[PDB]
Amino acid sequence: KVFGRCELAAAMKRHGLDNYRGYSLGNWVCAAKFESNFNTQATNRNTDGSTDYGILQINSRWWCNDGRTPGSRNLCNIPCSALLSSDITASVNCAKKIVSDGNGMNAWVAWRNRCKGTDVQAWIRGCRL
Ligand SMILES: [Cl-]
Ligand SMILES: [Cl-]
Ligand code: NA
Repeated sequence: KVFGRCELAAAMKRHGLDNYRGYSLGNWVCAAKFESNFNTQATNRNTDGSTDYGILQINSRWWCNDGRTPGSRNLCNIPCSALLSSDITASVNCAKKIVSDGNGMNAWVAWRNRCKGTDVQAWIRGCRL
């Protein structure tokens, strides 16, 4: 599923991400835009052989199991394929664990390089939330 911008904002807000660990909703929408272009089915292979999955490009080296990332952890205790669902619940719950682990949203390279320090509220402007 490819989300619209306000559709995704509303879904993330209903799943408790607005101001989760101090990150306003616009940060999450911005990250999803540049990580996956709002496409829940996005995958991308990394140099180390791990793969990023879903709307927030969660990495199989640490967070989910794809059966082909040797020596990897599965800290969200989910198959990576669950992160590609049109239901974002699994991706959101896993993201909540990532953002709480110490480094905040700096875990998302695209957020660090394209959202951090910008006017992220623009990403929810005009949305009925
Ligand atoms: Cl915001
Ligand atoms: Cl980047
Ligand atoms: Na959803």
